[PDB]
Amino acid sequence: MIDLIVSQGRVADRAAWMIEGAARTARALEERYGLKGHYVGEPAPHADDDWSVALPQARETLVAVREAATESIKGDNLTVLVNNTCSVSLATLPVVAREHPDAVVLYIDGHGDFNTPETTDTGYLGGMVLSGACGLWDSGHGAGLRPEQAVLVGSRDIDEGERELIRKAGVRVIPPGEATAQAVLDAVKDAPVWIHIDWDVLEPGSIPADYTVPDGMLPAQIRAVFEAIPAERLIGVELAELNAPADSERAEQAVAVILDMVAPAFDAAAA
Ligand SMILES: [Mn+2]
Ligand SMILES: [Mn+2]
Repeated sequence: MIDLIVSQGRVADRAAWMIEGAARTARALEERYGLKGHYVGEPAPHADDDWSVALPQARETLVAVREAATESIKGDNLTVLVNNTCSVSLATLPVVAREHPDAVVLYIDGHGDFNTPETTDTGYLGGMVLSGACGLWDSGHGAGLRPEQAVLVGSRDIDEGERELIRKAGVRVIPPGEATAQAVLDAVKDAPVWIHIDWDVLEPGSIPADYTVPDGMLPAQIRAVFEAIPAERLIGVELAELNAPADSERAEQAVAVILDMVAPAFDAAAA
């Protein structure tokens, strides 16, 4: 009852290993849950190109992800996308909002990803994902997601300009220290739920985390969200931006933490 879709095409990647990180994540879920992913797109080297150039490079991959996610959302399974970058979601979130206008999008991310072409400092498409899906600029892949239905979770240290775009559009923000399971549940109400996770929301690992207050979200906070969202209400889950090299020990240790965080939702969906 899980539909696993994996992006392997470049969508504006500026980091070197997020396509490999996607591949390693999908593999772990394949082995644990007895699935075989639908892989989409052809890998390409990362680059520091303007969104105006990277977005058209990505059209083929984005279109094929849209078709595969659309297929999945209209079915009866849990839709799980393992994405190299958040920018893949320029294709999926408009589908989510059209099939499920009442869906709340939990955009879990250390950043706001709410830049527009006029406000971006870096030109990075990954920083314009939620604003594009909400229609503040036109990505060429649709919009229709109400900002009132989007909730940023774990975001912090947002640029004052971008924080005002977020505020004016009506996107709620729940910082890591407020991001308990109940706070998230209270933001969702009865609605069906789409979960999008950029792993940079996570606190950089501390083994003795005992006496410091973390700035990012902890894995246990991610797991509690997945434990708290009722299975009948979960539309799907996007896992994005694991930057870890193929065959590396680090990728192996990374996907073990991911599988522990996602296990409550995926185990419920599997049976
Ligand atoms: Mn992101
Ligand atoms: Mn981020």
